[PDB]
Amino acid sequence: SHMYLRITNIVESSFFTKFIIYLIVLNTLFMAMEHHPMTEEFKNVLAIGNLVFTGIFAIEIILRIYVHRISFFKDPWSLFDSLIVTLSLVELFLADVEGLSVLRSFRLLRVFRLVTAVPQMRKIVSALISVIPGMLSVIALMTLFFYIFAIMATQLFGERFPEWFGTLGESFYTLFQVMTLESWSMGIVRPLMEVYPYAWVFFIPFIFVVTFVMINLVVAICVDAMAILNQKEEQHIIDEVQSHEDNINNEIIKLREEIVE
Amino acid sequence: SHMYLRITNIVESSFFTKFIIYLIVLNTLFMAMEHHPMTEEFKNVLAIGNLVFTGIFAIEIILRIYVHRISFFKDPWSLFDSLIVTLSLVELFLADVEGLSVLRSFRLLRVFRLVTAVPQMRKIVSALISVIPGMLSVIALMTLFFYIFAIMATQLFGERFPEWFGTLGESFYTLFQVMTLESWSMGIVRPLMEVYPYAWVFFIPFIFVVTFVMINLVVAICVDAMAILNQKEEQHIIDEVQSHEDNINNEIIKLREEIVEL
Repeated sequence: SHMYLRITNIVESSFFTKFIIYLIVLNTLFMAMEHHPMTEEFKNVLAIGNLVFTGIFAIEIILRIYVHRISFFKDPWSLFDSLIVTLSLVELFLADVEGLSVLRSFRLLRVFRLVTAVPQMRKIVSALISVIPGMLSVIALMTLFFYIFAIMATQLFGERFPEWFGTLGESFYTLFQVMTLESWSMGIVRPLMEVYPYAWVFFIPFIFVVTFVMINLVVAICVDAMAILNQKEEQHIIDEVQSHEDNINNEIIKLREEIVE
Repeated sequence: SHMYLRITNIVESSFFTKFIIYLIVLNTLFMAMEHHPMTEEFKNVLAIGNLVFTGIFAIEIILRIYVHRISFFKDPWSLFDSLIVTLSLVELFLADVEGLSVLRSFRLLRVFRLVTAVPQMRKIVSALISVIPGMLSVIALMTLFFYIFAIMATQLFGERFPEWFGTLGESFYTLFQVMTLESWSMGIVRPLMEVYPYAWVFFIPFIFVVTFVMINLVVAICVDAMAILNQKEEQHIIDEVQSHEDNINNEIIKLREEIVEL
């Protein structure tokens, strides 16, 4: 009845969203302080207060899901929000067994709401993400190069040196260490060159290849930031050229009308 | 009368600005040539010299302020200079006590005038800082990312390892170490993989977040420079269009005068 109208104008009110933003900031400030060597009982009270906070989010998403049943599951930010609140609810009733603390690892996810609640942050995050579909090709190529050099390295240097290059699921990790140019000389290559004295032939071309890709992956973004200004400049030129086209045509019509007399 | 006139002559004189410049240079050299332990008495001599220098700037900060009354406080540079000289004279009153090592720092803070006094350096620094308004939103987003990952990182790795991640006031520092790529493998992550086997999942996407935003920040500055150059290139072409019209509209008027003959 009129209660539906009350929902319809208080749910979509600005004050409600503002109060939820203040409450999320208070959640993060409350959960913020925890020095680990503590041994004090308010830790338990922390979990107590955590319970209270969780309930509020639950009612909020119910009071968000009642308005839209169809349109709510487009606009994919609210889907991500519902997934976070859902996993926070799922941790609440069920504890872990032993040594499988994954469940507890879900209840730290609730920090990320600070991205998906403030609207200005959502706008600037969309403005950041808006470049990557015109850049996905180079990412696929660099992943392909990691796969190729990983399968070469894990069978060249695999009898000896088992912890770095032994399997494949850690040879990816060692090649990602060598990509960012951290300790590839005093900690990776020069101990290999005491056993396999031609190892540099594998790692010195690699430092070339990926780093070429990296600077090209910068320059593409620079081009994508300099397509817009050139289009606006083209439009500002076209406007004045059209105005000069508009200027002479009236006196062309004057030359037309000064024929009959 | 004569007095205010001659003060106005000496203040805006080009010799006096250069005199202040060479004074700050010589004070900076006089504090610069301190080889530290000295094994001698002459440090007292040096302290005597410091007294002299303070008094000179004291006279200078009286002298300017005799001229203007409102034209100074609508200038952030002379505010900054007056603040620095005031803090040094506050140190001149009180004592550098050994139980409180704060007050040496205000004495050392005198060096930053060597930027603000040279007008060319003021011009170049003001040319630098003209970019960062309008670049502030990305910096606010980066601060938000640090706060999120620090909260998320304290309560996972903080149970053991109490000196890299023991509280927020050092976990922030360790995440700033992992940001600028220095020793994140052989000093941070790989001695965490002896205990927690799945630690890489927290630190490898972090490198994919912050680094991305960083180069995006660089691209912002590049955009800005080209924009100013385009504000030249868009103008001049349009000006030639004006020179394209003013001739032809002359002879168009020639069609307006022949009709009386027709």
